[PDB]
Amino acid sequence: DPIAIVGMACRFPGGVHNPGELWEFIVGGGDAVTEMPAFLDGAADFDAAFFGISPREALAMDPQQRQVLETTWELFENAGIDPHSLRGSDTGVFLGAAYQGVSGRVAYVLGLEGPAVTVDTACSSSLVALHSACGSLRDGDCGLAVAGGVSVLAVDGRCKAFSAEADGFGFAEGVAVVLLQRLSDARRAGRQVLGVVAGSAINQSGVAQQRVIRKAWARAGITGADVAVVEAHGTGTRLGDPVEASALLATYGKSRGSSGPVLLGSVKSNIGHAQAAAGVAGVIKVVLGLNRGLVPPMLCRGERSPLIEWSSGGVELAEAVSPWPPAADGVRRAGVSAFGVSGTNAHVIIAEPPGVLAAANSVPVLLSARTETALAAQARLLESAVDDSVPLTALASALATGRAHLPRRAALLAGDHEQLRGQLRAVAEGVAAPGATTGTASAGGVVFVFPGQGAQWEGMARGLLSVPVFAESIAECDAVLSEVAGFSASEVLEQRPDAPSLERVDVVQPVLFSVMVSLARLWGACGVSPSAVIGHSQGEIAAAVVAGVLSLEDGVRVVALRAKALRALAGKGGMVSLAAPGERARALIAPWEDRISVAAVNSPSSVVVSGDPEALAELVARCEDEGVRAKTLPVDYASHSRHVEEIRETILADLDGISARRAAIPLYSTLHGERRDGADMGPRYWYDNLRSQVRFDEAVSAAVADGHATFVEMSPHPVLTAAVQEIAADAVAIGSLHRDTAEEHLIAELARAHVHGVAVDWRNVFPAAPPVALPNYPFEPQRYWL
Amino acid sequence: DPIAIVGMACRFPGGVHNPGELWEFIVGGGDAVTEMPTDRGWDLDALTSYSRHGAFLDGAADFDAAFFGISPREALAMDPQQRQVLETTWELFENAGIDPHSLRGSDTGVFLGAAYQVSGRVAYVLGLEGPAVTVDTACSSSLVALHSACGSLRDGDCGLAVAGGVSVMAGPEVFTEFSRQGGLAVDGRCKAFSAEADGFGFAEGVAVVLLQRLSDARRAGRQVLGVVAGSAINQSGVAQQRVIRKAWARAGITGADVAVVEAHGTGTRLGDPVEASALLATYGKSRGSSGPVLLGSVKSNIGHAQAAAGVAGVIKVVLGLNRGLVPPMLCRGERSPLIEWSSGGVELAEAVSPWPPAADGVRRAGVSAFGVSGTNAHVIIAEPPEGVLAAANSVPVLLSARTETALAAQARLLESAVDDSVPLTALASALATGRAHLPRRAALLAGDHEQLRGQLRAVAEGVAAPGATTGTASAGGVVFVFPGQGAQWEGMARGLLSVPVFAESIAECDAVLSEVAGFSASEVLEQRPDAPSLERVDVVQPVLFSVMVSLARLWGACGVSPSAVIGHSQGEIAAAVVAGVLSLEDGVRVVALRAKALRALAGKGGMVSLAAPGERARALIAPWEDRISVAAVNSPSSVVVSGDPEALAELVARCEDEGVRAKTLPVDYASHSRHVEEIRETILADLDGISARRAAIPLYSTLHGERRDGADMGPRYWYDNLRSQVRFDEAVSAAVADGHATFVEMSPHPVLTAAVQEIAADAVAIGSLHRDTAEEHLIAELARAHVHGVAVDWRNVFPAAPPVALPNYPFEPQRYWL
Repeated sequence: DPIAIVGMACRFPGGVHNPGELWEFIVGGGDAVTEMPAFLDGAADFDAAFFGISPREALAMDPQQRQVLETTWELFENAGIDPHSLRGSDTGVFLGAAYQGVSGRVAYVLGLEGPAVTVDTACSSSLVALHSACGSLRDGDCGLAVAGGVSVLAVDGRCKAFSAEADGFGFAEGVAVVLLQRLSDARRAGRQVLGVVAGSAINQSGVAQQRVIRKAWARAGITGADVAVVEAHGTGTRLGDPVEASALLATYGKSRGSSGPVLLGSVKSNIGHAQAAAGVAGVIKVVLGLNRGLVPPMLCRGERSPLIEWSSGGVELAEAVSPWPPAADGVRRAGVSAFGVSGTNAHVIIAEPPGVLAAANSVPVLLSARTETALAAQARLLESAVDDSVPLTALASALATGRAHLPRRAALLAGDHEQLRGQLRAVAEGVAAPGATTGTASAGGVVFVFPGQGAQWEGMARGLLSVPVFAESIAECDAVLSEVAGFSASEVLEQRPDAPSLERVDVVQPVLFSVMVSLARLWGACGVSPSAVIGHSQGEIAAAVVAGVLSLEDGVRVVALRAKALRALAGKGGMVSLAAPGERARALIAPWEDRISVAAVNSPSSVVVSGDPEALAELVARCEDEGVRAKTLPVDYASHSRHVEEIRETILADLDGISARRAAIPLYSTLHGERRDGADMGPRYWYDNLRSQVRFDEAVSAAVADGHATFVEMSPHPVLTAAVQEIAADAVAIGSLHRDTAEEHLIAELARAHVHGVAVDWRNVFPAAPPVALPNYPFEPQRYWL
Repeated sequence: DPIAIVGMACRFPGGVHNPGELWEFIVGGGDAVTEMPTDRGWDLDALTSYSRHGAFLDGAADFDAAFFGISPREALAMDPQQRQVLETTWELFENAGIDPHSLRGSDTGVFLGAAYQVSGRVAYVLGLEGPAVTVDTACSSSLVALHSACGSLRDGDCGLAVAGGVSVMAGPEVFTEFSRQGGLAVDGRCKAFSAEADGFGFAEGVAVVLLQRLSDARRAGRQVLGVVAGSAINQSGVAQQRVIRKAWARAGITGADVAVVEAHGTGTRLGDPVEASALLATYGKSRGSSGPVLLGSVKSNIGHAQAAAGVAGVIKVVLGLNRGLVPPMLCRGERSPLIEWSSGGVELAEAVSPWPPAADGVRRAGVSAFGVSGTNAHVIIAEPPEGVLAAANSVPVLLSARTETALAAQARLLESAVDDSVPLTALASALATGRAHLPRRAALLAGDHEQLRGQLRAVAEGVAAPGATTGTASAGGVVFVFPGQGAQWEGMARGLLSVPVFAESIAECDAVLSEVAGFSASEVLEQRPDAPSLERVDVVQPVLFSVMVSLARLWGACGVSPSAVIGHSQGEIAAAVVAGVLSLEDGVRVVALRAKALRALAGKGGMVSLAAPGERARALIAPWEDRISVAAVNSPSSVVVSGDPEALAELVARCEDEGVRAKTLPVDYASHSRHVEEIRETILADLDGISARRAAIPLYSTLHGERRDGADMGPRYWYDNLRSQVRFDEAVSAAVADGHATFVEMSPHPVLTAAVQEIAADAVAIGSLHRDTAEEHLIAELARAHVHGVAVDWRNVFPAAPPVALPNYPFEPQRYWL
C-alpha cells in the first residue's frame, strides 16, 4: 500500500513562495545568495493573529516554528484540505531543525493529535523525517503525516556542486514540507496524488553511501536503471563531492545498458544548502519534475571536478532541462540523497504516481480570510488563474471543498469567467457588484419560516423536480395528496395540461405544502437542518411536519381537507394589505369592526385584514384619504375572519383522526405568538389557526428573544424576509426560490447563508472535480525578532 | 279632573327672586317703588311723564345666552321679555322638580301674556311640542293666559301647561301715554282701596305657574300646590259681577266658600269703587257665620305688573293657601270713602290672619284681573286635597351646570340653602331626580349635614376635599370589566347581601352552585363557620363569580347596563353570562368545575408580577423559556408570568439585578402556563354539555384580544382561556379602538382600573366595592360614574322623598340692551 505524496509547500531565498515558483526559479532562474541581513525575505515576519498567538508569545517563538506554521497551512491549502477539518485527527508531524538563536507546537497550534517528532538535523537530515513519516503511515500510527524541515564554507557564499571550484558550502534559510498518506486512503478521499514514496533507507564514507543507495532500491524493489535522475546531496565541498560521485558511479552509473546515463543534480547550486530543509526541498524538486515529465536542471559552474572519475560509467550532470525517460516498466523514477555531518545518510526513491448546482447557471465561488484586509488581498489574488484549463465548477468546488471557512467571508456568484474577474476586483476594494455578497460569519442555529398563500406562482420549483432529494419527497406527498384529493402535486408542478388549477384554493394550498416541506428536505441535503420552525397560516402545517408534530400523511390530510372545506368561502370574501402597525390597523377598521377582522400582524409595518368585500373597499378608500399604503389582495375568501366560523363543524370532522405529537424541534406557534409543545396541535388547532389571527411577529419576537438570529424561508418566493428584518434589525433572513430567478436565486441564497455562518455541506453540493491551482493565504506580516 | 298648580316662579323688583321671597316681601310690607332708571339710556331730562317713579326689575338687561344656546348677536335682538321668561320658565321647572331636558318632545304648552314695551320662542328653545299662544298685547290679562291653559288641559290638547306673563318697560312710552290720559299716580304707587288712591304705577315683572291635570300630577308624584277650581272671561261693575258669578258656577261654590280676594286693585279713583262695589254685591253678601271676605291687591307692594300682574296675584294666593295664612296688603291712609263699606262683609286684609276653610273644609280664594281691552277674568284658586343606599352610610348630593363658574356658585347657594332641618336623602333625592344633569357636574358624598357644607364650601373655590368629586359629562355607553384572581377579601360584599336585587342573583348562583359543588356562595359570603375557606381555589372562584354577576345585576337596577364586556381569565366566565353566551347555570358549572379541576395544580406552580412591557418580560424570562409562561399582558407596564416556582425565584432575582419591580403573587398554582395541560382532558370532559349562544351584548375576548360572536365559547374555549395568555390590554384597546371610553368593573376591589387608564390615558375607569370602604365605595363610584356622563336611574336609587326647597340655577349675566 504505497505512500502517496498529496501536498507540497516551500519557501526559499530569492522569492520562492511555492513549489510552482521554485520550478520557474530553477529552469532558467536562481542563484539566490548575496549579503547578510542566501537569506529568507521577512523571516521574522509572522501572522500571529491568524493562528491565535499573542504578540508576546510570537517573538518568544523560534522563527523556525513560525515559518513552518504558515507554510504548513500553505501545504494544506495546496492539498485541498480544510485545516479545521484536521483538528483532533491522528495527524503526524515530522520535521527537522537545529538551534540557531518544534513539531510539538505545530501539532498543538493546529490541533493535530498524531505523532509529532523533531529530528535534530545537526545530526540527521530532512530525509530522515520523511523516512519516519512514511513509517508511521504504513504502520498505521497515523493517517496523514506532514514531513519537512526549516532553517533560520565557501567564501563566495555558493555551493559549487560537482564543480572544479567547489571550495565549501553556502548555507541558506528555508522551509520545505510535503503531505503524505497511504494511497488507498488518498483516493478514497479523492486526493491529488503528486507521486509516491517508493523506497526509503537510512544508515551511518563512500561504501556507506553505496549501501544506503542499494538499500533504498531494495525496498522500492527497483534497480538503478529504473531511475533516470538523482537529486544528490551536492554540498560543494572539496572532498565531499568526489565521495558521493564515486558512490553514484559505483551504483547508478552501472547496470543501465539500454537505459542511458543517469542525470545528476543538486538544487543547493540554486538555492543554497538549506541545512534542515534541503532534503525535502530536494524531494520537492524531483516531484515537480516527475509530473512535468522533465528533468530539472542544475546550475553548473566551471568544468566538472577533475577529482571525479566520470569515465567510470554513465552519470553526468544535468545542466539543461531534458525529457524524463520512464523505467522499463513505464514508471518515471528518481532518487534523492542527503547526508548529515553526524554520519547519518539517507537515500529515497520518488516514483511517479500511477446535489444540484445543476438546476441553476451560476456557481458560488467562496472566499474567507480572518481580516477584511486579507479578503481584499485574496480577492485580487484570484484573477490570476481564471479561464481555460479551469472551468468554474472545478474552480468553485476547489474553494468550497478545499478551503477552511474563516470569519469574514465572501461569495461571488458567476456563470462565466469574465463576469467573475469583475466581482473579485470589486471585493478587492470593498466595492459592491452584482452576484457579489460579502459578510461575516455568525454561528448558531437556523429557524425555518414557512409562509402561506401569496408566495405561489405557476411553475414554481419545476427545475427542482429533477433534483433527486426534492423529487423524492414530492413523490411522498403525491402518494397521499392523490389519496385525499385524487390528484398529485407533480401534475400541477410539471404543469401537465389536464392538471387542476392553482386558481383553486383546494389545489394551490396542498401544492404549496409539498413544495414547502421538500425545500426543507432539499436544504437538509445541502447540510442545513432547522433548529426551530415558525409557521404562517397554512404554513404551520408544513412547520408541523418538519418539526415532527404530524406525520406527512397527516400533514397532507390537513392542508388538503382544510383547503377543500375552505372552497365554501370563495367569492364571498377578501383580504387587504396595510403598511401600518396593528394598533393603527384596528383603529382604521373600527368603522367596520364587524365584517372585517385583523387576519395577521406580520411586523411593525405590515398587517393583513380579511373580511367582506364591500367593507374592504370602503376601508381602503379611508386608507388613501388618511394616506396609508394599502393593497387589496388577489383572494376571494376572507381567511382568519368571522367567515371561517361557517366551516368549523366540517373542518373538525374531516381532520378527526389526525395524531399530533410532541415537537421534535422547537415550534413557535403563530396562533399564540409563543412556543407550544406540539402534542395538542390536533383537529381543533387547525380550525383555530384558520379562524384566528396569525401572530407572526409575536413568534419571531419570541424566537429572537431566545437568541435565534438566522432565519431561512422555505418559500417559492421571498415574502417574510422583509418582515423578519423589520422585527429584528440585526437578524438575517434568507429565502429559497423566487419568481423570476427560480433556481438561480436558490443557490445564491445558499451562498448567502454560508457567508453569514450557516453550515453548508458543500461536499455534496458540488460534483467531483479535477484539481486546480489556488493561491495561498495572504498572511498579514508583523515582524518579531530579538 | 281638576287642574293642579304644580310649580311657581316669579321675578319682581325690590330683589324678589322667588315665590317664597315675594311672600317674605309683602308680610314685611315692602313697597318696591323706586326712581326711574337711567342705565337704560332714557332721555330722562326731557321726560314727558309726571311720575318720576316706578317699580323696575334689577338688571332686566341681563341674560345667560350661553346656557340656552343663543348667540350674543341674537340675544341683543331678543326682547328682554323673552329672555326673562326663559330664565324664569327654567326656574319654574326647577321649582316644579322637573328635568327641563326630559320635556323636549313633550306635548307641553305655553300660554303667556305680554305687550310691546314670544310663547313659540320659549317653546322652541325648550323643545316643547304642544300649543303655544301669546295672549296678545296684554290688554286683557295674564289670567286669560291661565284660563286658556286650563282649557287645553281639560281638552286633552296637552299634559303640562306653562301660563303667566312678563313685563319689562324697555321704554317710558307707557309713562308718557298714561301721563296724558291722567291715570298715573305721581308717586308711582297703586294705592288700592285707599283714600289717597290717585292712579296707578307701572311695574316690571315675570310670573309663571306650571299646570297639570291632577290625575297626572299625582301619577307623576308632583307637588300639587293648589288647584284651579274654575275660571271665566267676558266683556262696568255689572260686568265684573257676571265674570265672578260664573267663576263660582264652574267652580261649584258660592262666595262664602271663598275667604280671600286678590283684586285687580289698580288704585285708580274710578276703578277701585267699581270693583269694590261689585265685590260688595257678590262676596259681601250671603256669608253669615263665615266672617267678611278679606281683600288685597299685591300692586300695593309691587305695582301694576301689567302683562305679569294677573298671575302675580295668583302666586300670592297660592303662597297664602299653603301657609294657611291670609296674605296682607300694603295699606295707606284710611279706606277710600267712595266705597260703601257698610253694604256687607268685605274688609281689607291689613296684616296676616288665619285663612278659614269653607264649609266643605277647603280654603279658597278668587283673583280678578280686568284689561283695558274690556276683557275681564276671575279665577277661583282652591287649596289642594291630599335597595343599596341603606347598605352605605353616605348619600350622593349632585350638582350640575353649564359652566365651571356656575358650579362654584351653585355650591355656595346650596351650602346655606338646605341644612340641618331636612334629611340629605330628601335633599340628595331632590337634586338627583329634580334637575337637568348638565355637562360640568360634581357629586359630593356625605352622611351628615356639616360635612356636606364643608365639601360644598370646598367646591365653591374649586379646591379639593374628602368625598367631593367634580368632573365633566361624556356621552355614550359603558364597558363592564370582569377581573378575576387577586380581588377577593374576607367578608367582601356582606353589606349588599340584603339588597333585594343583589340578594336574588346570589340566591340564583346558590341554587346551582350548591347543586354541583356542595356549597352556597352565601355560606362563604355570610362568613358562616361551616363555610368552606376562601383560601381554596375551588371555592374562591365560584364565590367570586357570584359576587361579579350580582354586582352587575345591581348596576342594572341602578340604571346602568353594559354596552360591552371584558372578563379576565375566570372573569370571562362572568362576562359570558352577563353577555348572554352562557346561562347562569352553565356559567356556574363552568367556574365550579374548572376551579375544581384547577385544584391539582395547587402547590406546584406560582405567578409573578412584573412592572414592565410584554416585550421586556418575554426577554426577561428567556433563560427560563420553559417552566415559565407569560400568563397576562395587562398594560404597557404590567405583565404576569407563571410557571415553576424555582424558575420564578431565579427570574425574580434577575429582575432585582436590572431594576424591574417584580412581586410573587399569593398563588400556589401556575395558570396560563404549560402547567394546565395536565388537566385539559379533564376540563373538556367536565364542561362537556354546556351551551354557548350568540352574545346578546358585544364580548371582547381576552383569549383573542378581540370581539368574539360567542357561539363558539363552549368547553374547548374554557380550557384555552385557562391555558393560554390573558391578552387584556389588547381587548381594552380594541374597545377603545371602537370608541369606548368608560369602563366600570364588577369587582370586590379595584384591580384593573389602573391598567385601563394605562392602556387609554383619557379613558375613565370605575370600580364597585373596595375592601376598607365596602359598600361606601360603591355609592361613591356610582356618583363618580354619573359625574362622567354615565346615566344612572336615580329615581330607583333614592326612596320616596318629601319636597325640598332647592336654590335656582345661577344664570351668569351678560347685559344686552340697544
